[PDB]
Amino acid sequence: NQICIGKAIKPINGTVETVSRMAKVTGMKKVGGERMQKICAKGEQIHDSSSACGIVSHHLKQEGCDFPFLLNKPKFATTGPMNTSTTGFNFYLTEKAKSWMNITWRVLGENKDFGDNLVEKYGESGATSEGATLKNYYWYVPTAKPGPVVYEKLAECTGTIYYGALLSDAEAGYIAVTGRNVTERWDVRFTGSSESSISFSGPKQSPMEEYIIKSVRSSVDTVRNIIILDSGRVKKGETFSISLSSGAVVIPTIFCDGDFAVTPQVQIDKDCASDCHSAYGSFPNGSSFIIHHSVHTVGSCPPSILRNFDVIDGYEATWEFFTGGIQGAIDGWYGVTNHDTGKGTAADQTSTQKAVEAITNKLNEAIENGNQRYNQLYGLARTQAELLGNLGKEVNDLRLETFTEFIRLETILVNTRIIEEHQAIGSKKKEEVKRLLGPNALDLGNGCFNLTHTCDSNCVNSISRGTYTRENYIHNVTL
Amino acid sequence: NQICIGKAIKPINGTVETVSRMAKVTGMKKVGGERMQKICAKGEQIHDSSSACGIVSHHLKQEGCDFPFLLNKPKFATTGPMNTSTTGFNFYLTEKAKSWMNITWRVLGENKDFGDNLVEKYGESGATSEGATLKNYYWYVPTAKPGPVVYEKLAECTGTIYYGALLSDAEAGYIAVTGRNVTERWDVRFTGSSESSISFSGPKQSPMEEYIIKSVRSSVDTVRNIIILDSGRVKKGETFSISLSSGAVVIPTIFCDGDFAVTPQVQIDKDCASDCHSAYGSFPNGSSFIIHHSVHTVGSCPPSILRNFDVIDGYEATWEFFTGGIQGAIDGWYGVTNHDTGKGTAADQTSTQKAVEAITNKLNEAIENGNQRYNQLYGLARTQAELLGNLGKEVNDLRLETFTEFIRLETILVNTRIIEEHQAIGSKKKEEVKRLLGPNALDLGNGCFNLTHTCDSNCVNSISRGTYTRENYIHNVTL
Amino acid sequence: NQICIGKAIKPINGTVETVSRMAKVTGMKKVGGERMQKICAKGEQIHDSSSACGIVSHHLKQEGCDFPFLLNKPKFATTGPMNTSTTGFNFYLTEKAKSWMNITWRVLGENKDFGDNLVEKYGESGATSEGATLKNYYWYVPTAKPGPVVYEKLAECTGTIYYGALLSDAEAGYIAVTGRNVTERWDVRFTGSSESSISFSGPKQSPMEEYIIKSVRSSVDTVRNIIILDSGRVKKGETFSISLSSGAVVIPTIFCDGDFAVTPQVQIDKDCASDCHSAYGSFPNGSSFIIHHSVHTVGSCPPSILRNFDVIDGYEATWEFFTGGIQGAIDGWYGVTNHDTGKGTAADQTSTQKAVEAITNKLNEAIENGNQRYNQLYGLARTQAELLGNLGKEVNDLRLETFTEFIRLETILVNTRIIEEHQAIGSKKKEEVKRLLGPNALDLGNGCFNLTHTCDSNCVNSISRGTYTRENYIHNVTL
Ligand SMILES: *[C@@H]1O[C@H](CO)[C@@H](O[C@@H]2O[C@H](CO)[C@@H](O[C@@H]3O[C@H](CO[C@@H]4O[C@H](CO)[C@@H](O)[C@H](O[C@@H]5O[C@H](CO)[C@@H](O)[C@H](O)[C@@H]5O[C@@H]5O[C@H](CO)[C@@H](O)[C@H](O)[C@@H]5O)[C@@H]4O)[C@@H](O)[C@H](O)[C@@H]3O)[C@H](O)[C@H]2NC(C)=O)[C@H](O)[C@H]1NC(C)=O
Ligand SMILES: *[C@@H]1O[C@H](CO)[C@@H](O[C@@H]2O[C@H](CO)[C@@H](O[C@@H]3O[C@H](CO[C@@H]4O[C@H](CO)[C@@H](O)[C@H](O[C@@H]5O[C@H](CO)[C@@H](O)[C@H](O)[C@@H]5O[C@@H]5O[C@H](CO)[C@@H](O)[C@H](O)[C@@H]5O)[C@@H]4O)[C@@H](O)[C@H](O)[C@@H]3O)[C@H](O)[C@H]2NC(C)=O)[C@H](O)[C@H]1NC(C)=O
Ligand SMILES: *[C@@H]1O[C@H](CO)[C@@H](O[C@@H]2O[C@H](CO)[C@@H](O[C@@H]3O[C@H](CO[C@@H]4O[C@H](CO)[C@@H](O)[C@H](O[C@@H]5O[C@H](CO)[C@@H](O)[C@H](O)[C@@H]5O[C@@H]5O[C@H](CO)[C@@H](O)[C@H](O)[C@@H]5O)[C@@H]4O)[C@@H](O)[C@H](O)[C@@H]3O)[C@H](O)[C@H]2NC(C)=O)[C@H](O)[C@H]1NC(C)=O
Ligand SMILES: *[C@@H]1O[C@H](CO)[C@@H](O[C@@H]2O[C@H](CO)[C@@H](O)[C@H](O)[C@H]2NC(C)=O)[C@H](O)[C@H]1NC(C)=O
Ligand SMILES: *[C@@H]1O[C@H](CO)[C@@H](O[C@@H]2O[C@H](CO)[C@@H](O)[C@H](O)[C@H]2NC(C)=O)[C@H](O)[C@H]1NC(C)=O
Ligand SMILES: *[C@@H]1O[C@H](CO)[C@@H](O[C@@H]2O[C@H](CO)[C@@H](O)[C@H](O)[C@H]2NC(C)=O)[C@H](O)[C@H]1NC(C)=O
Ligand SMILES: *[C@@H]1O[C@H](CO)[C@@H](O)[C@H](O)[C@H]1NC(C)=O
Ligand SMILES: *[C@@H]1O[C@H](CO)[C@@H](O)[C@H](O)[C@H]1NC(C)=O
Ligand SMILES: *[C@@H]1O[C@H](CO)[C@@H](O)[C@H](O)[C@H]1NC(C)=O
Ligand SMILES: *[C@@H]1O[C@H](CO)[C@@H](O)[C@H](O)[C@H]1NC(C)=O
Ligand SMILES: *[C@@H]1O[C@H](CO)[C@@H](O)[C@H](O)[C@H]1NC(C)=O
Ligand SMILES: *[C@@H]1O[C@H](CO)[C@@H](O)[C@H](O)[C@H]1NC(C)=O
Ligand SMILES: *[C@@H]1O[C@H](CO)[C@@H](O)[C@H](O)[C@H]1NC(C)=O
Ligand SMILES: *[C@@H]1O[C@H](CO)[C@@H](O)[C@H](O)[C@H]1NC(C)=O
Ligand SMILES: *[C@@H]1O[C@H](CO)[C@@H](O)[C@H](O)[C@H]1NC(C)=O
Ligand SMILES: *[C@@H]1O[C@H](CO)[C@@H](O)[C@H](O)[C@H]1NC(C)=O
Ligand SMILES: *[C@@H]1O[C@H](CO)[C@@H](O)[C@H](O)[C@H]1NC(C)=O
Ligand SMILES: *[C@@H]1O[C@H](CO)[C@@H](O)[C@H](O)[C@H]1NC(C)=O
Repeated sequence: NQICIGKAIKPINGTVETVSRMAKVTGMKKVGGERMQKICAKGEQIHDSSSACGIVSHHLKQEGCDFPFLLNKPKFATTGPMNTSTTGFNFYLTEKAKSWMNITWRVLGENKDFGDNLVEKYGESGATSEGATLKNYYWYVPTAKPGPVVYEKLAECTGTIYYGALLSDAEAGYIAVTGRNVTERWDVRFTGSSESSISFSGPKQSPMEEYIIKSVRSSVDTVRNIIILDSGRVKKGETFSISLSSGAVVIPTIFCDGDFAVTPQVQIDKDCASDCHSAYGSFPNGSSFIIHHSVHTVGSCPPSILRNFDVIDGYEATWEFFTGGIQGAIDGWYGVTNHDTGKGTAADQTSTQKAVEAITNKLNEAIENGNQRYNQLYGLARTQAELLGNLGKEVNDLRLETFTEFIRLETILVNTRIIEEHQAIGSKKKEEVKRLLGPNALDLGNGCFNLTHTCDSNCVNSISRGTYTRENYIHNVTL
Repeated sequence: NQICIGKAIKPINGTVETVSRMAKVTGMKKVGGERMQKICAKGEQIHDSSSACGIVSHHLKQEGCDFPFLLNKPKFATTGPMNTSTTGFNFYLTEKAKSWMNITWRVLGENKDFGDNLVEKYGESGATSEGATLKNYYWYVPTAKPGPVVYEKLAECTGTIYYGALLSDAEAGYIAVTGRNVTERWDVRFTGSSESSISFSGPKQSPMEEYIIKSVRSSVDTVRNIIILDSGRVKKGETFSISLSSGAVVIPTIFCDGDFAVTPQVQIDKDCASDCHSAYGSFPNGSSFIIHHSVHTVGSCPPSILRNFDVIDGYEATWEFFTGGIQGAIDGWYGVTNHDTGKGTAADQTSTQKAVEAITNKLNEAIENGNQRYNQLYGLARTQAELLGNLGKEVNDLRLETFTEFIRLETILVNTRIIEEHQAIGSKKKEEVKRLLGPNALDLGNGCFNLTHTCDSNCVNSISRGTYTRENYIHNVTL
Repeated sequence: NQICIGKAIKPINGTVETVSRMAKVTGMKKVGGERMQKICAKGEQIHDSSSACGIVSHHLKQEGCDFPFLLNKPKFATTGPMNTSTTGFNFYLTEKAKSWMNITWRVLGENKDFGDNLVEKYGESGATSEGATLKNYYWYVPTAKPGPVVYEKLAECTGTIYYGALLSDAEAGYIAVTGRNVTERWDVRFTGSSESSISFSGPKQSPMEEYIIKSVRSSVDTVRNIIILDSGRVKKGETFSISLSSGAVVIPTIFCDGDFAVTPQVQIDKDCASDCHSAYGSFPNGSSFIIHHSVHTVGSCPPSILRNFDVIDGYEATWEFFTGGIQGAIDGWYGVTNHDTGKGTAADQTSTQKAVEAITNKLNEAIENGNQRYNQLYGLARTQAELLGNLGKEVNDLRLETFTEFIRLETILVNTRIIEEHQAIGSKKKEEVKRLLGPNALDLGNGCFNLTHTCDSNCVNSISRGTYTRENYIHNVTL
């Protein structure tokens, strides 16, 4: 009789978008992973000191508040608010100091110390009885006042340094310590990778009057000392300089850049593990992209996007009289039949696995291209702490918006390439049958052949393995 | 004889650009609307006070200059230049104050007042005889000088606040009012969503000497008072603070953000109406995009672009021996003929209307995509006043340049999709005829069939409605 | 017998990337030019004063250091480091001054002078014996001190102006010159296209103490004068103002913007010429794009990119029983044969030259589009000096990264268009032969015809120039 080849009919599932049209497919999936409803923290440590410490207390090494000086640092931390009192002095901070101290207290790297150099250069530090419980500071009080100097040093890592002043609100103490006159203004300047400065004057003058009013009082109500801070930045291989006068203060530590821990905001669950966490949940194992609105994460995580897209997973449906589909039931994507159901239908295997492999190859290439584009956009030598510190109070990142469009543009090309490859694979099989049958059989030109003799089920399945021969089927003639 | 189907030949009009080639089409149009030569302002109000007021006079509520305190505000306004004198004090402004006052005097929203809170907190305001014609200011003069304080308040909308000082150039008055010494420097600071400050000193010192020289004199030549201003920004839900000392001044009003009117620059015409206006003309009704170089407009207007593009409006011309065109005259885009003119040609209707609808569908989808991209680029909660205030003196916007390329990229995809859809529509009609005629008629494979018998005009037009039958045409045989 | 037409088989060279697939081609090239290992400077002048001058000495017109006051300026220059001493005063610079003097000393344009206006407005300049070897400065010392003034002037070009102070470290000299008190602070302000200021006080006070310590000493060890500088910017058509008090100093010259020379970093070679040079080498003649990481160059150079790409140069290979290739040896890209080698094969010429011209046309259009995009990105009225001055210490430019992706996107479209045009050219030739042979010869449908009679070598080459006739080949019949 006659034989035909083609695909197997399956119900339609969805539609995808290509360059020139919309296609109907029997299966599709997504590229991104979705957030969970909890945090999986099996085999981890959690640090919590929300009842005793504050943000400032950690920097100054108060008694019992020493997160940044530990050998092993947990990846989850929580502490009190920024306006929490201490047990030593009263303190005042500027806006930049607040912005950088929101981050610098929980870095996961190593910190550098240079107090001994100052001690050996200028002698012993000043002493007071109101700071018995604090350790990390250096007070410059020379014998001859004011005696300005300039201190220069070569840095070791990239990070931030805090500097400022420490003064009392009594006029007699101010005159005895500074050695200046009340009706004067004097500055402290920091020059590094950038430039910064701060100004001071007498107690009953500007701008010290505002500092006294805006300060945060301490637990002990008999403390008369206020310390005012500000920040500056350094670089690894260069030299930084500070101008010093009698009365200035500096914290002798460099907080090197790196990664910082996250603060949980949802319920914490044990007895389950993962490898990528955020402040609002975890993510599934082995993902290629993450649906997130920032770049702050702990663990090993892929890049981030703002929304999700669809990618083909099956094959296109092109059918409704032969049209290209086979009504039989077969365990494959391609088949050969002779208008018989149950025994007159057979399936091949090579085309199925080739079509399977094409998708994986194309998807891997697209993922690699996306990774390279991300690296170009953000740079090879990047640090999360610096990236989030530079943003400040802004919650919108333009680079994420720029990156999101690239994936949307790439998905269409991926779909088009996959479909064209499937068509190319399908085209070749039709040629291997025409040359195999010979030139004595006519072809309908629509994938269905029509043979000179009768072709039974064995005739059909012998073609599938390709061991077909013409010698034993010559008998009888029919059209 | 034989019959053929195809399109109708029409003269060529232009060319369009697709992904892979340039196409020749019989009709095209544009996406953007062009500016007019005048302003259509029928049924509108125009405000003009160019002969009496100035920009500063409006903020201080001078006698007869009260634009920002009206229930109904017109959409067109004009006033005098910025260096126009007043009838009260002498005044001095900084650069930021000038930049923001170029806009804040003509907002179309609501303004908030908080003078009563200050009055009930610190008592009555200071009094002088040189400001009898002004109302909108508060002067802080306590009994004990200087007496610094800090004032904190929770805001209601998002906007700008002006603050500064008011002093005389006589030494005795300065000492009597401020209560300080001449050889001193004192500051006023504003902290909100950002930070700002300003400094003052005695009359025969810096920087007051420059303030005296650079000031703008008043109409009355016996005024000895200069008021110096500066600006700051607030946010809706947060708290803002001001540092006050004896002698400072603040204008107790918040100018909320929103839209502001335009100043006509061309001839104004009545007796004609529109719904979108700019400073250089109006735009036609019902446009989808606007050819304009800014985002400042009044009314209901679509997004803006920097140049214009072309979009297909007819069908592609593919012809020069049959080639695919019909030389007859028909009232449609598709037809059937038998090499006869006048009576041997007929036209169908379904294909024409389907091809008509495809263009509308594709164009609507493209427009929606463009709107979504614009919203992503600029943000959902946006205000024109803030957007133009942040730019400053720059006249080039990069976001418009980024947005312009997106439309150019989208137009090519639109054209490609439309052409492919037209080809898909055309392909199906050829199949419905082969199955209708039957298997006893050969096909030339180029859209022309060739029938076994003679096929007259009734034979031709019966096919058009699809009521063709084979029983009554069997007689005679010819090839 | 039978005849066939097609291409000529050549070995495969490489692969290129298109919209929907990867193609195999017999030839390809690149779009960008690569750097050399030296500098070609035949017929050029080189300036070198690394042994006597410094950067600061050039601005002040020291004896023998006068680069910015020459009629003809060489395109290569080199001088000493920034901290080189002079023979006059001691000097101090800020960060912005350093950043701008890294560039302004080697501009190739014209500079403007306005000293005579100052002389005629305020009289003769101050005189000192420590600056006998310097000429380019103006010192304001009026008879009555301090006597502040404001100086306003309309500019001529766009550029930078340096201003500041000149003072001694002795208390008596300070009091005698300035006419102020030691416990005071006074400022100098510059308002133009932007705003800037600087502050000064007494010798044993802040911030003069830091200035004295950080200064650079002069060759003569008996000089007691320090000059402190800062910078400001102007615009062509506007007015700029300066606040002056007794003791200020200004350099009366405007350094107009333009191009500046390069400093060689590699070996310099004569006896060879080019037309585009950089600091690390030269580039080949007649290039369309340059592989560079900046926009600083001298000569006539095209735009710059960060990496290189591939562009097709031959024709696609589509073959492995005829498949479309001819095994004969021909001097062309297309040919006709009759399964005979040596004398039964001929080549045409028109198709070859048409295919050659298509590539040139498409490439030229792409290059023009790229040029227009570059002009849109950077602006029509641009200056290298201003562009690099605004960047500062940053070594990464985002606009180059944005521009690099455009070329990568354009190359794919170029390849697709070229391939489609080649297919369109190839398709038409097959039609001109079917109509020429007539309707009495069958066609195999794969580019090979099959004729009713025998067709020899003269028969083959008769088709080549198209003068074939059917009358003399009618004899005999065969299939
Ligand atoms: C010290 O530094 C810390 C680190 O920077 C500071 O932490 C930030 O604090 C902010 C104040 O609380 C906080 O902002 C909040 O964010 C919350 C986010 O949770 C929401 O959950 C919703 C579902 O329940 C989401 O719908 C919502 O938005 C979505 O986010 C998706 C990503 O998961 C997007 O794909 C979606 O499009 C969707 O919309 C986005 O919203 C973003 C804003 O959240 C927006 O930027 C983006 O463009 C999309 O439009 C969101 O996920 C909100 O519920 C709160 O209302 C509030 O906005 C920051 O997130 C904190 N930063 C980080 C990195 O977590 C800390 O404040 C600082 N300390 C001090 C004292 O300043
Ligand atoms: C208070 O705030 C106000 C609001 O910001 C300030 O108003 C601005 O004042 C500026 C100074 O006058 C003014 O700049 C002028 O703009 C005019 C524009 O008119 C021109 O008309 C020509 C035809 O006759 C056009 O060819 C020309 O440019 C075109 O614009 C098309 C859009 O319509 C573009 O599609 C074209 O490409 C073309 O070229 C553009 O030109 C733009 C500059 O105009 C350029 O930015 C863009 O990239 C294209 O290259 C233009 O339309 C000019 O004639 C004047 O020469 C001058 O440039 C601003 O437009 C005002 N702002 C607004 C929003 O109108 C006000 O100054 C301020 N007060 C104070 C004291 O500062
Ligand atoms: C006054 O102004 C001057 C002008 O701005 C200042 O000159 C700058 O001085 C810098 C300090 O020396 C200098 O930075 C150096 O650049 C060198 C570049 O030479 C390298 O050669 C290598 C081959 O041997 C390349 O591999 C290397 O990088 C490549 O560059 C290619 C372009 O040729 C790119 O296509 C490649 O991708 C590749 O990688 C790039 O590197 C770039 C950094 O160089 C990077 O920005 C880019 O994104 C790519 O990643 C490079 O070509 C280095 O060897 C040195 O290590 C150092 O980085 C600047 O180049 C100078 N500026 C100019 C315009 O030349 C001068 O400092 C200033 N005076 C003062 C006192 O400040
Ligand atoms: C997701 O990946 C994590 C990898 O950290 C898996 O956690 C490990 O699972 C293996 C397999 O049982 C255990 O031997 C390890 O002890 C686990 N790690 C830890 C730290 O306990 C986790 O099982 C994976 N989850 C899923 C669903 O596959
Ligand atoms: C453009 O649209 C405006 C919409 O404001 C039209 O103005 C209105 O036109 C209708 C129809 O005559 C009138 O009844 C209204 O009174 C008009 N509005 C006002 C405020 O007077 C305008 O006619 C339209 N123009 C064109 C050419 O269509
Ligand atoms: C590259 O172009 C330069 C153009 O400046 C060529 O230099 C000129 O070459 C011509 C031809 O011999 C000479 O007559 C000129 O005198 C050269 N210019 C100078 C300034 O000497 C150079 O020869 C070209 N190089 C190549 C390899 O083509
Ligand atoms: C194909 O074969 C079937 C049965 O053998 C026959 O009915 C049909 O006419 C054949 N078709 C052609 C085109 O020969
Ligand atoms: C498509 O397949 C998925 C996977 O099984 C299934 O969840 C979904 O319901 C299917 N779509 C439809 C419309 O049935
Ligand atoms: C400290 O800050 C928290 C943050 O909301 C606030 O509730 C609390 O009132 C503040 N403490 C004081 C003393 O103002
Ligand atoms: C303070 O001023 C007085 C008088 O002006 C002066 O005698 C004294 O030396 C000054 N003190 C300092 C530390 O400068
Ligand atoms: C088509 O019909 C016409 C007239 O009936 C005839 O001249 C021509 O040869 C026919 N073509 C074919 C291919 O049969
Ligand atoms: C194309 O059609 C428009 C609309 O009628 C017409 O204005 C234009 O002249 C036409 N183009 C040509 C080349 O005739
Ligand atoms: C005020 O500004 C205008 C703007 O051009 C100017 O013409 C006028 O001279 C200025 N008035 C004074 C007094 O300078
Ligand atoms: C001004 O200075 C003098 C002397 O230095 C002092 O007696 C007087 O109290 C000062 N006045 C004020 C308001 O500080
Ligand atoms: C083509 O011609 C050759 C020789 O003339 C012959 O062997 C072959 O069968 C012909 N092919 C067809 C389809 O007629
Ligand atoms: C491709 O052609 C170029 C030009 O001659 C040659 O240098 C290169 O080796 C060729 N490629 C291969 C793989 O032979
Ligand atoms: C001047 O700068 C160079 C730059 O490296 C440095 O080597 C030299 O030591 C500096 N001179 C002085 C006196 O510091
Ligand atoms: C400096 O101060 C003294 C006392 O305060 C005063 O007598 C003298 O006039 C002042 N000198 C100047 C130049 O202001």
